Amino acid sequence: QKKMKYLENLVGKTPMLELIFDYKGEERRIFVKNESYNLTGSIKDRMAFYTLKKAYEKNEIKKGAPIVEATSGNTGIAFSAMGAILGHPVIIYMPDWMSEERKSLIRSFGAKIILVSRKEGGFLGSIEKTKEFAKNNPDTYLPSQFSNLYNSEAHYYGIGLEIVNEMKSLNLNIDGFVAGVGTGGTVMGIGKRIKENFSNAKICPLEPLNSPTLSTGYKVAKHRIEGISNEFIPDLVKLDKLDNVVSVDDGDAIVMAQKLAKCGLGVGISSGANFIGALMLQNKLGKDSVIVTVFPDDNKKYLSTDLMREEKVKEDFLSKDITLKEIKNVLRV
Amino acid sequence: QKKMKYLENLVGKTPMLELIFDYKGEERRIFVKNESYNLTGSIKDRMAFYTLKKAYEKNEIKKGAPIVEATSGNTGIAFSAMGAILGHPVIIYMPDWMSEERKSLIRSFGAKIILVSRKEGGFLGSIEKTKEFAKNNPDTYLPSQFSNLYNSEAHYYGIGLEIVNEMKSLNLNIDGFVAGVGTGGTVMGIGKRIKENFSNAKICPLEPLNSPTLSTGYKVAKHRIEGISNEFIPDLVKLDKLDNVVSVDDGDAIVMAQKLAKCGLGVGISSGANFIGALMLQNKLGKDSVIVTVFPDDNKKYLSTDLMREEKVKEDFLSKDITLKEIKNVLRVI
Ligand SMILES: C=C(/N=C/c1c(COP(=O)(O)O)cnc(C)c1O)C(=O)O
Ligand SMILES: C=C(/N=C/c1c(COP(=O)(O)O)cnc(C)c1O)C(=O)O
Repeated sequence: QKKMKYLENLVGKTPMLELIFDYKGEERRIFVKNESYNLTGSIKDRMAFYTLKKAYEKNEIKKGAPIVEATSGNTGIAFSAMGAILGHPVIIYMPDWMSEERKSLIRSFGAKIILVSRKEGGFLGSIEKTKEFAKNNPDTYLPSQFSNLYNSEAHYYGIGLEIVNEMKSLNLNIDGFVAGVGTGGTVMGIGKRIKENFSNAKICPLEPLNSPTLSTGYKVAKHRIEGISNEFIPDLVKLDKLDNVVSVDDGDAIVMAQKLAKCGLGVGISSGANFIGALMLQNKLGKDSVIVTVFPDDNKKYLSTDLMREEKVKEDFLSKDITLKEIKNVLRV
Repeated sequence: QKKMKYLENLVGKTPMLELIFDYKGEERRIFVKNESYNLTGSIKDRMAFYTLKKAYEKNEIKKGAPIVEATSGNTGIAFSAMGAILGHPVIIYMPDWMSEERKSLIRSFGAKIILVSRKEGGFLGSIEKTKEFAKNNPDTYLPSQFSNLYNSEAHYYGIGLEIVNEMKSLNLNIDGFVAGVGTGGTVMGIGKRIKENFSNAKICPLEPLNSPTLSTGYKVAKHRIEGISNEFIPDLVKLDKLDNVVSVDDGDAIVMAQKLAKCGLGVGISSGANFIGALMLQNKLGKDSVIVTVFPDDNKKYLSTDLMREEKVKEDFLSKDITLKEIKNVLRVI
């Protein structure tokens, strides 16, 4: 309680960057939150902390109860660290094709990690195994990130608020916001906050072009944008209450992430995707529209992946016409 | 200059943690700066930013000039990122037995990474190659971290000042400070700041027991505490102006780092070493003495190392009598 007050100093309050770049070849800018500046290096720390703090406040978790979750990586890492801080055993189910770094990290935080193959049902299968564990261990706390409102609320109260306060400090109206969807907590929570302040802002969820599950409603394929598009549309995301889906090719996302690293911003693959997405929305709203996005994590968990290999440029990539020019401002509140 | 003012928001202002633990039935606490909360994830971001900012101010670097450095990893990473932001090519020479993650990261930031074997002279060899590059290429900027006062100054003006302000806000006098030595910038700079505010504080440099270069003045051996004890005593560190050397076994450092990760603090190997060193100093000064240290980076670059394997506990390890109890406070002045 008092504890929860000081433990919040481990999450959030991250830099907002103004990134200037040339696009075929007009001067453009985009605003981005750098979420590596967090306990375990991702935006998910804000959500795990908020989720457990509220669960404590509402008596939904007992002391020493296991926390059990299914993850693409970061949320598992986040609950493993914060659970260990708060004295909980943590058990994480994760698909076996997520980066090796994610598995090692979860184990380093003292959690039990159970990998789940395509054969055992992947993401939906991971989720079912968490529920089977809860049935067989009735003290279990299930954060239920793919459906729990605490997830979107974390970002309404945390990062979304920082974003509205920071843009207001620059006397800029927010015209749009883009984020890749895994659970949708990011887009929904930030979206809610932004729209209460700017009722015409466009809030766009993002998907891989290779696995366009949101825009089609059903299509699922392999893609390399780790963390988003986890083989189903999560209950938390409400596509009818968001603006149009933005779709980015996973190679375009990679190239963009590589370029961001060569201007000093070592980001994960979904950060590259978000950057491209923000540009796509800016292209629709006007070259000077004020678009915000987020960089969910750094590049450290992606050294084993195609982020570190040469990616073939295709004719429809936006990245090929982008030259990053400068970090034009950094705010930290 | 206006640029340097806003770019500083990418470094520093990191959490100070109060960590409570049991050591032989006594309740102990130790204060630690969590330096993962930085541009590239390490304390070295503060130093690279400071070094280049001052170099710019004093006209010691030209626009587009190459920044060339020899590193155990983090400082190379830090200069690579900050150099890229400021429009500089970066060239890094690094021994080939540093973690693979370090090499990939430096490249990811667009720097040229040249690896240097034990046969080619290791760290001193890496340093010589930076100087040969500068002699061949006359507008080369050499941050020269093993000897440049800007390095210790970074920490005098940055992290050392945060530490003094934070401990003063808790009404606590600082009795000691411990940090592993690579360049010595951390210990010298923080030490200077702490001693100006607490003239009786002990400032102790730390080394690996397995490669006790500081306390012997000569011995060099293989050890796994990446980032410290880089095969020589750096000119920057002044052992005669510091308090006694603290030596930690690299297995003991590993176990301590593993334990920290199991209480939610995913830290590098030198962070484990520093925690043990703080305890050793506390043991000498008094169970209640106020000891401060730093955790230079997270565990992400160490997934390929013994940090992720089972370490054999030896009888002389301090880690084996430590039980972490809780994160008792976190301060953050942003
Ligand atoms: C679903 C998860 N992650 C989402 C994620 C996302 C998508 O954010 P939301 O899950 O809040 O939609 C974007 N980028 C990265 C690196 C991510 O790790 C998870 O870690 O379980
Ligand atoms: C010599 C360097 N590293 C220092 C370092 C140190 C030693 O810090 P000082 O250089 O300030 O002594 C401790 N821990 C870690 C993880 C480090 O990377 C360098 O990164 O090149």
